[PDB]
Amino acid sequence: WTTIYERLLEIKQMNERVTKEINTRSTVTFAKDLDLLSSQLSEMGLDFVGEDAYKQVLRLSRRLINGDLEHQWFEESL
DNA sequence: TGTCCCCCGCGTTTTAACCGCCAAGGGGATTACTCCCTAGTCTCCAGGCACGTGTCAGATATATACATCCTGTTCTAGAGCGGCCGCC
Repeated sequence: WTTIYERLLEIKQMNERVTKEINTRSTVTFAKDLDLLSSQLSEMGLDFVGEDAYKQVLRLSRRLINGDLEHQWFEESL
């Protein structure tokens, strides 16, 4: 219990910076013109943009417990 | 018959094997829509098969000729023997 608590504290303490970095992810216009940005996780909805990272990773953990996340993709999302 | 070096029986310490357990994700297995070319004819015709035959390379023949193997004679190296020489 305390180990999972410390892991969630490590998630939440940097969450206010990670969410700000993701929400202000300035994509390169030249990479968008040439189709160079990574859209591997954006097709299945694994992107963290436009939402809080902690609630999204709680939902991701719930579905990974449910066994329909194809776990290595969840590793890539993390 | 010998021998010695190559393999076997066993002590010891690593070393990976098998079961215990967990997901994954290509991949075997199944079902269905569709589509080409293979089953089956019609006709024929040009390549394939039966027959006849001039022929051109293989075999028989034999003196000549290879061709290597077996054997006889000689060359040269090695061990044994005897004569000569120096020392006690």
